[PDB]
Amino acid sequence: MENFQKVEKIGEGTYGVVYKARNKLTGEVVALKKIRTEGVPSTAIREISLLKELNHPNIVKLLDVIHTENKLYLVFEFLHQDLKKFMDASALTGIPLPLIKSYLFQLLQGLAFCHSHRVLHRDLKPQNLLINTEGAIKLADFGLARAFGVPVRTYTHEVVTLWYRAPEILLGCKYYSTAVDIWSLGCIFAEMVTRRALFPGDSEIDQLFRIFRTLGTPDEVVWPGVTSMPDYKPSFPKWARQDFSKVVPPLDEDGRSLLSQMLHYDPNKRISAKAALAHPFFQDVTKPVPHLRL
Ligand SMILES: C=CCNc1nc(N)c(C(=O)c2cccc([N+](=O)[O-])c2)s1
Repeated sequence: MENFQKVEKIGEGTYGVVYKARNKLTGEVVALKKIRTEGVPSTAIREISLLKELNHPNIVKLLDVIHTENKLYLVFEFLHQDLKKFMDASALTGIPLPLIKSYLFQLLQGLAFCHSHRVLHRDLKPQNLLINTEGAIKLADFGLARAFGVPVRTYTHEVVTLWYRAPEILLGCKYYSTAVDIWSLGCIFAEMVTRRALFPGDSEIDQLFRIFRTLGTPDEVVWPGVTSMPDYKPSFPKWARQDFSKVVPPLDEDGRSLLSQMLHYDPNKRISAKAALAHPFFQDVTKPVPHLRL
């Protein structure tokens, strides 16, 4: 490219292909994301550009928004490995508890920061949580969903993971809140602990029913207004809530209580990132260094 040198394709992102690139004039290595047509919405460019101002140790920095030759690219700081790969790599022994606790703590800090700045992510998943050799973890892509109009599927004819989608989204609610990110993070927390996805749905209804079979089919008592959600159906099977100690064994009671507050059905009852940072679970949090194979 005119201003970069491709090092390799890193993967397929929500909004387009992502490459590990080298800046032609600086020599710096970055994550270059090509945004997948109409004419590159102007509202999106202005809105995304505002995100360049976000700076926090737990948020992947957006270095630039490049609009040239009528194509759009997002330039991000390049991190060492993603949480999906790290979890896969730690499958045999599992991620040590102190490291799980540290990552969760840092992710909540990133969420608290973004949410305090009126920015939501809406699509948190292991793939956009990036780690480095020093023990930090950062969230990438905050604010892109609101700015863009997340297409049903990628122009790559691939597949979109639904595993971390909040129930209000699955029920067709078109108004998002900070709670959708707490739900996703809760799902990720459970996955780090058990070494298996909490709700690995293969479709939206399967995703929804997997949640119902574990936490119980929601009703007006635990979630006022649920029966009026866009895609709610009175014909949904009525599953009883499962013993929560069966959900994420063998995590201790502080971890289980915090997780239960991150997974409340009613977005309004779901714990905020700020309040979660004060939960007793983090009383002994530290910052361990991960064993990363690059
Ligand atoms: C995976 C480690 C390489 N270093 C990276 N560094 C960054 N900043 C990456 C990303 O922001 C990212 C986020 C979601 C999906 C993909 N993606 O390529 O599909 C890439 S990836």
